[PDB]
Amino acid sequence: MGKLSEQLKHCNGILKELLSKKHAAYAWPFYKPVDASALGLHDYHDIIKHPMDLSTVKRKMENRDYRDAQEFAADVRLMFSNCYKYNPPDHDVVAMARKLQDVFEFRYAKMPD
Ligand SMILES: CNC(=O)c1cc(C(=O)N[C@H]2[C@@H]3COC[C@@H]32)cc2c1O[C@H](CF)[C@H]2c1ccccc1
Repeated sequence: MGKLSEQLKHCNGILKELLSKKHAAYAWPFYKPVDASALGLHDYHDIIKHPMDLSTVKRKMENRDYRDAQEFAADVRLMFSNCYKYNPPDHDVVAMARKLQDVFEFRYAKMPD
């Protein structure tokens, strides 16, 4: 029950919230890796070097891959950054990213010290 454990429990709580029915209307594009081929996005992997999605964050959390809150937050923000890099700012998925990042940032800010 040390500080790192406690901070990663807060991260795990946020992760569960981002995956919850409450946010499903705007979270769903981030549930699984972007299927570039299926979506016809044949330039996706040329523009996005480091893909990230919530299923990958969940696997890394379950595998105890994250050693601290900062490492977890870096993956969640990489996921949003990839969305803002690849997509025109007027696309629905960017509006959805902004809304889910608002949920993330406000709760991440309530990290226990
Ligand atoms: C992280 N997800 C994505 O970046 C993403 C990109 C595109 C896309 O087609 N992006 C291309 C825009 C126009 O050309 C470059 C960018 C489409 C969708 C995406 O997530 C959903 C699939 F999970 C799918 C979606 C469908 C309808 C509404 C919202 C989201």
